[PDB]
Amino acid sequence: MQVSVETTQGLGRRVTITIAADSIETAVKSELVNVAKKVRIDGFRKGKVPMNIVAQRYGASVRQDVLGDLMSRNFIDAIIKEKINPAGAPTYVPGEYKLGEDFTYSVEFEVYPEVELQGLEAIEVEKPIVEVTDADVDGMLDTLRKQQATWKEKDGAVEAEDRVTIDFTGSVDGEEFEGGKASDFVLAMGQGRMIPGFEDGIKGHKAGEEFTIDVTFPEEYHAENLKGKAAKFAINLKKVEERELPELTAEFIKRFGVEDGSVEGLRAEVRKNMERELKSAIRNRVKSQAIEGLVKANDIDVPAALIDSEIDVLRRQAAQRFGGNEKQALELPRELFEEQAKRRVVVGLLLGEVIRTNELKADEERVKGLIEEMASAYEDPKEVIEFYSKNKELMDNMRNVALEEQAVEAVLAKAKVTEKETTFNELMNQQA
Repeated sequence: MQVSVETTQGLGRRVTITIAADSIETAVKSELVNVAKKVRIDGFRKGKVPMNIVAQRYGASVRQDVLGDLMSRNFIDAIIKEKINPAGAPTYVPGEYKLGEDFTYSVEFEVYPEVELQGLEAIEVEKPIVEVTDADVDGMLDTLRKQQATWKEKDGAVEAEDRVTIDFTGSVDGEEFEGGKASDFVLAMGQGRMIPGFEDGIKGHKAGEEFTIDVTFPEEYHAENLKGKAAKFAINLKKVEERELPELTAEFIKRFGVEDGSVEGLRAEVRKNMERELKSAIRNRVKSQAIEGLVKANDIDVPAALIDSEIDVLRRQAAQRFGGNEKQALELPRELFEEQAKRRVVVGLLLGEVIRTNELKADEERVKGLIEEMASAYEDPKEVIEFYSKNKELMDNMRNVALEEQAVEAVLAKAKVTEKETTFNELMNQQA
């Protein structure tokens, strides 16, 4: 086989190959005899006519599949001896075929890119020293009770968090504006649903009195004819409620999955859950930092085929949530994932060069542990493990998950890892 290579653009390449007329004729002959064996007719052959002539007389129905099998077999040899490593699926491109003659074709593709891991020691990773304190647990419970609370009522103390019903009108300086039309409106203060300052003035009035308050619009208010300007409000206070942290009985505390309605048990529920949250936040804070460092210091050429497939993967994961619409995901506009797609492909090629350099292997003891954490959430962990173990498909993936954590640590190692104390809330900032 005669094989020439060509560099096209960036990672692009074009391998050209030429199969010999006779290599084709031989493959025809073979495919003919196989089809015959598979159909159980090989035995009726008598040799009256040699195999190189039946091929020349009955090879027709076999040609195309043959030529296609040859283009593939030959292309994989070629990139195995030239050591070429295509990224994504190649693209065959045949020239024309002249019956009985040689055949040349091309295969276009992009190769993985060479990676020179830089700045590893320049990357800085801040490791938070946190803990869930009694102060926290207390807060959370307070939140729970507030979540499912009851709107009681009082009279004469519009506190900072009460709910109130009102009628209002706004006067810029002696004029009512486009809005300010309030007919028995309900406002649960403390949530900043109103202009800042607005509800801070109503924090005194009695459950029934009327009064006027001064307020200013933020400078970037959408109403260009109100932003910045000062106004006054005619507030009609006719109701004043007070969220009353309800139930704390078994019917409540065990509603949170705490079998024995013991308050000492709701705390350990909340406690244990918060600590589980924290554990995850930390792993994210550390991991995201390391990875940002890695990506920022190593800009590399990303092959297109790879990016495409990650978009598809991202679109299918999007459909699956979008009520699931198999192959309606191929429909979601490309540029909606393009960016983060190219980002996964990059983090992968980089954490990959990290794996190569350090010749890392999926640590099976870790893989087992991952499988346990995972199984830990079901009624019977043992059966999930017995199931997972026998299925080499879910296993290799769980190896890749372990391998990836390992590739991270091998960056966290060679890196300026500072370290500081901080709150639970600081780490509860898993916004992105």
